Amino acid sequence: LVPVYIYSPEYVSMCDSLAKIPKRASMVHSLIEAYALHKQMRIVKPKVASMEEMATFHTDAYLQHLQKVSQEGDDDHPDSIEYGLGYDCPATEGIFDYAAAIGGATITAAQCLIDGMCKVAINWSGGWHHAKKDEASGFCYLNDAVLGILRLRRKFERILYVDLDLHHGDGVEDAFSFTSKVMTVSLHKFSPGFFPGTGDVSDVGLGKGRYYSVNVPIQDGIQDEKYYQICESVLKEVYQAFNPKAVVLQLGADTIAGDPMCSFNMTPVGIGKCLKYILQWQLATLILAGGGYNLANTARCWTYLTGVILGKTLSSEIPDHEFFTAYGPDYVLEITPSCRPDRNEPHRIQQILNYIKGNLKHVV
Ligand SMILES: CN(C)c1ccc(C(=O)NCCCCCCC(=O)NO)cc1
Ligand SMILES: [K+]
Ligand SMILES: [K+]
Ligand SMILES: [Zn+2]
Repeated sequence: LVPVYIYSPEYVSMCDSLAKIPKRASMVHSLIEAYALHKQMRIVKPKVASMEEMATFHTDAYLQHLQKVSQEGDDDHPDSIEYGLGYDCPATEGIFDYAAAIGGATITAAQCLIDGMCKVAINWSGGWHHAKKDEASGFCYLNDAVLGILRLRRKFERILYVDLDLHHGDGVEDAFSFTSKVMTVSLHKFSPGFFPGTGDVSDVGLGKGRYYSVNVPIQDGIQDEKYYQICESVLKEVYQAFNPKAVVLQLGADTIAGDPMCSFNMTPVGIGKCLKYILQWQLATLILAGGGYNLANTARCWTYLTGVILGKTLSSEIPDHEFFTAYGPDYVLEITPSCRPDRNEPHRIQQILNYIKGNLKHVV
């Protein structure tokens, strides 16, 4: 029926106290609210994830250590480095409750999908795709995307994970790399020295999960038209070969022109065409956020995509609201691609697609 929107004022406040995206959650919700899109959705308060729900993926030793160091924010504990806590993922005070709130919000969205409350459920504070079962990684302490998929596996027999973040969704792919019940598809920048360094087209999963991982390595400067051509080509073949019953879609906005990552050169319109293509499958769909470090452009992107989900065309002027002064110098919703080259050679892209086409022939 109506798409579910995972939201509460306390959840956004909890998300807002995050070292890496300060006030991002407030800016996203407040722009969505300023366009009145929340009136067209079913607002659902997130439950926080129990220990047993987090342990569907993460080990008990990791969870208990995260819980301990989160007490005083002790970031000198001797075992922290063994769990990936330190540089990118400091053991700050309250980090465990913060991670459990976000994980629980993604689980809540998945539970809404199982219960038939909706066919699209949105958590614009989720998508933390780097965390492994026993190790934090790339600013991710818990892998809410994995937790969401595992919740959807209570009902759905084949789940398609699509990861459109700038970065390779290595934590999700690693979680499911030995199984054929969950297919992972990631489009991402892949370049020697670019985080996390995995996800070449030759990485196709392991064992019984061989060919149930799809990786599309892409180079700097890609724009909307070519990105959609790649994405539609891959998802068309994946949908035919895999026949998913549900979809989890990670829509990190660090691909968008103006992001400090300064890598891809996308606008939300291009990401929106990929989203529209997945939406016409009419499957249960769990929508997650991800990266995005130009805060106004990130709000622009996820608001526009919320309008796409609702089939609404939005006014170009950013409406008057709390963060209006952040949308300069132009104060419009549309984003202009930067003037810099697309480094993607058409023949390399086509060779990549041919490989994936061959890998997918093996798919059942
Ligand atoms: C301005 N400054 C001090 C830095 C800016 C960026 C990074 C970085 O990319 N580090 C590598 C870890 C990247 C994690 C990416 C998170 C993400 O968006 N995943 O999808 C480091 C320092
Ligand atoms: K990705
Ligand atoms: K897999
Ligand atoms: Zn990213």
